[PDB]
Amino acid sequence: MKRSAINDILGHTRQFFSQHDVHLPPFASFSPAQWQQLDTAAWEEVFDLKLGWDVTAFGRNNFAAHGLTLFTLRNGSAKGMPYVKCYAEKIMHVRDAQVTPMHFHWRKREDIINRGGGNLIVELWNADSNEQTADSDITVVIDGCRQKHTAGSQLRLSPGESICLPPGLYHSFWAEAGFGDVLVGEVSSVNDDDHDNHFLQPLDRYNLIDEDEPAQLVLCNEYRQFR
Amino acid sequence: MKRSAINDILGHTRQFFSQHDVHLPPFASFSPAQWQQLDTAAWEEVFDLKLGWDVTAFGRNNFAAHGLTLFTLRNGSAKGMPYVKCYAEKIMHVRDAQVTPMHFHWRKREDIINRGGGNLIVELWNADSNEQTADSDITVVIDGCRQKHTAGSQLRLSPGESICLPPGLYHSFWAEAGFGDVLVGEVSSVNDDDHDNHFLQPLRYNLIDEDEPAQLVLCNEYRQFR
Ligand SMILES: OC[C@H]1O[C@](O)(CO)[C@@H](O)[C@@H]1O
Ligand SMILES: OC[C@H]1O[C@](O)(CO)[C@@H](O)[C@@H]1O
Ligand SMILES: [Mn+2]
Ligand SMILES: [Mn+2]
Repeated sequence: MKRSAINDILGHTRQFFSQHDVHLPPFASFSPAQWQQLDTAAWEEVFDLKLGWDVTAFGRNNFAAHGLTLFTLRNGSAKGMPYVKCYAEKIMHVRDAQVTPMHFHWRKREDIINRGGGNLIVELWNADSNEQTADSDITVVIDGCRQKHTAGSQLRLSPGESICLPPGLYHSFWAEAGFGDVLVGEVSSVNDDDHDNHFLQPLDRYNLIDEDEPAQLVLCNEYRQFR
Repeated sequence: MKRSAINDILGHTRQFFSQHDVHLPPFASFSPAQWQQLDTAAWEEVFDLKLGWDVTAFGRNNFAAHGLTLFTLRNGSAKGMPYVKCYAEKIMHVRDAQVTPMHFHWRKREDIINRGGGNLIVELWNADSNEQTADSDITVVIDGCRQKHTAGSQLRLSPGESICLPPGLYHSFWAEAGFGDVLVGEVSSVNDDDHDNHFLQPLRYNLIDEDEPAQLVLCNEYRQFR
């Protein structure tokens, strides 16, 4: 991905968030220059837990088809130390027909929430012992309602609705094509994108960046030179 | 507390949520009749974990001065079983200058989030050995920024901002007078209002006068529906 495309994607996403009356903490708008002037001792949690912006094309080269834009609002340490918080929250922008590829988490339990806009389609499979998709029925809770469904069921979450995905449950999601971008909330146990994502297909969760123009914002995986 | 006032409060809060592009799950709008027709086996989690509406005057007689309106969206079991989820989420309506009294939690750690509207003022004190307010400095993290402040500090959360409150940290909050109602988010570890709230001034309870039919069911009155 080009830095220019990342600037453009983030600019559009901030607008989409504003459109839905979503408000972000001040650090969401810090320029790289502003990050450079911070007291690094006070901001360790941001750097350590990778709070902030995340843009990915999932190791492929068509963001519009396979991609996700996220902001990590809060989090705890993967092991529990030194940040004891057991919970994390993200706010995300899923563009019309944009797909997050099939994956499960080893540890993280997450509630994926349609906070507004279009319709979020979520496809679910149990994992078998080979870590492939199994043919067994899935059992999930959608807003406190427990239900069983066929392997590979595609479930529609309308605005307001949420599904709890336990660890080991394979999920893929997209904004239903033509029904508009979706504002997705995720409230979960601690998030660890370095180690806690198992994609059905082998793929890189972060992208390398073609620095073709100056960065307007800093991504959550690139703080290292600001700490 | 009159059901008519509860009906009204909830009606206004639903509009406020809607004006802030907040969308609630289907069960947020179930009438008592609809609750009566649910498959009780499929909905146990709602009942057991007290998901849904909560309206409180904190056992006092002036909702406008001391009160809160909440909707518990998700939760887990106080003791980790049988609902293993470690996290909870509420969305709340804090009316202009309406106060939530000083309290701490034994167990719950919570991020209090200004999701929109006016400004939220949060007052903070460490709890003493005797569960009184201590004079020690407080150490808090506001959106990943760690800072130390004096006992009893009043901190302003503008829309977008959030503060993490560890267990045992006394807190009280209100919408800054004149800046308007605040939409408050709460993302936390498991919520248990039955056992996990210690108010500085102990709470003393209201019952509901059913002067009109209830439009909605509160999270503390599921008893009849399971
Ligand atoms: O790529 C894995 C990504 O998918 C999510 O779990 C959403 O299901 C994100 O929180 C995570 O960063
Ligand atoms: O009743 C005590 C109330 O105070 C809060 O913790 C807000 O800080 C609510 O989550 C809880 O219901
Ligand atoms: Mn996931
Ligand atoms: Mn509290």
